[PDB]
Amino acid sequence: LKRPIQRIVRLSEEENNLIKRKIEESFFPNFQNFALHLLIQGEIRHVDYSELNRLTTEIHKIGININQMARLANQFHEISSEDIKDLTDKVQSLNALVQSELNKL
Amino acid sequence: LKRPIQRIVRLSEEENNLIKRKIEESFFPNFQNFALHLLIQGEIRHVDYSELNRLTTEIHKIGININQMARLANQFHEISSEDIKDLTDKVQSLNALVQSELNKLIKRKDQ
Repeated sequence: LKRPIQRIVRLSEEENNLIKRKIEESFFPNFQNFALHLLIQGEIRHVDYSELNRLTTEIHKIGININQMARLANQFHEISSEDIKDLTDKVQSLNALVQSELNKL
Repeated sequence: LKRPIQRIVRLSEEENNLIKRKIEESFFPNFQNFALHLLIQGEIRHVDYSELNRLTTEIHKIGININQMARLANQFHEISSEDIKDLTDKVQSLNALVQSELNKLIKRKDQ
């Protein structure tokens, strides 16, 4: 025999009905030929979001500044109106760093 | 019995050896889980959202710190109640951007 190896795929009733539609929408007449082609041609794709790593790292160091401001405000229980608008500026600068490093992509 | 239907695929030894190498290259343990996904979806895509969640988690942390600050600032009459508002708006205006603009990225990656 040309193909003596037999592999089984087990299916639910709905999964089987999906398979039937895919066969009909395919170029192939029957399951054997549909499945053979797709198992051989289907290529696994790996996808990650490492292109954001540069942006994540620049946000992070803004983070550590805002973080130490917060630790200090909490240990001295004081905050000034100058600290508030200074925060606001750091916030609108994060808004800039985000649109910028994301258009770059 | 969750899966009471079986379909059979016949292979040559060389086609079967090719499929084994593919199953090893995927995140699926065995032929069942590999075929089921590939025959119904038509592709296998392993997506790692790790770096994207590291981004949104950092933005979340900054938001916590800012809220701690704004809240405290309510204890001081010299700090305008409507200048704390102007800091809290710009944090939600940044969350908005981060979320939408990152969905535009997840679409340009699911293609």
